[PDB]
Amino acid sequence: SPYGPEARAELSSRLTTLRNTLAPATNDPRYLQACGGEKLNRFRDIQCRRQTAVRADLNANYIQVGNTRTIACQYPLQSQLESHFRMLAENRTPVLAVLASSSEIANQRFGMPDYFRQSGTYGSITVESKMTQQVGLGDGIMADMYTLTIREAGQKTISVPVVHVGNWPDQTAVSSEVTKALASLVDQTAETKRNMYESKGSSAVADDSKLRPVIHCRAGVGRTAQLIGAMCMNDSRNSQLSVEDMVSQMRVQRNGIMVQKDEQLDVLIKLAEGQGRPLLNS
Ligand SMILES: O=Cc1cccc([C@@H]2CC(=O)CS2(=O)=O)c1
Repeated sequence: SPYGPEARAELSSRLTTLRNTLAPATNDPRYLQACGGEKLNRFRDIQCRRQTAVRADLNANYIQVGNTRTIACQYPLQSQLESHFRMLAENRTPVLAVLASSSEIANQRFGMPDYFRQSGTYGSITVESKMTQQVGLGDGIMADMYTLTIREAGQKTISVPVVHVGNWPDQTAVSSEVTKALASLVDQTAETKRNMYESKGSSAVADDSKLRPVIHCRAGVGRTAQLIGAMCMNDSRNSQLSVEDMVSQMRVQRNGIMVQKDEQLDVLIKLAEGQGRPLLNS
């Protein structure tokens, strides 16, 4: 079976070698380095590929899996919020998908600022948050939606749709069914926003650094990677892109932890199987 235990063990073997090889060394030229004493990486060993980095002071990466273009990042640190909002505005972000739980955000020990559910001022940027609809995704998993209106004197005002899944626990995989529902919601949300820009003649539509969905959880490697893999499978341009390719690309473009847990890989495998998509490269 191309999805049996032998295939899965070979997949794991290739991916584990890759993870181990991509582990960050001290002052690794492959990874973005903190430029002074301000902390860059939320987690010391979850680093940001330098060549695909979005901003010099964020742990955030441009990701292209097959043809699917996204930004994956860590939950921004308090000191990073103004730069994070500039990244969101500059990218004309068509959807921000936050997969960190409400309980994580509320726990002040974790230093996860509540930046999208409340209005705020961050240096010269002001942000207005408004709640919109709520969508059940299956298995009691809920998506709460918001818009963030990002204002700054002398910048164009940009509003960003947010899909917050507030009850996807750390270090778990929601089911393949929930994942597919979530991927559809995120893609549909992005498409509606992109369409609006297109309807106004917007130039962002010609630029590939822009109009990227931005996805983060806590570290931006587990729940984030599971969603991005699912989104890549929802994109018809990615026929024959293997699970091996998809995971390897996320790893070389962000870090070797992408798809952190076996159960998160298993959801990708199950989604691939449902499509007749290969696990391994021949
Ligand atoms: O040390 C790495 C680390 C620390 C806290 C959380 C995680 C998460 C694993 C997940 O399932 C989603 S995540 O936030 O990338 C990874």
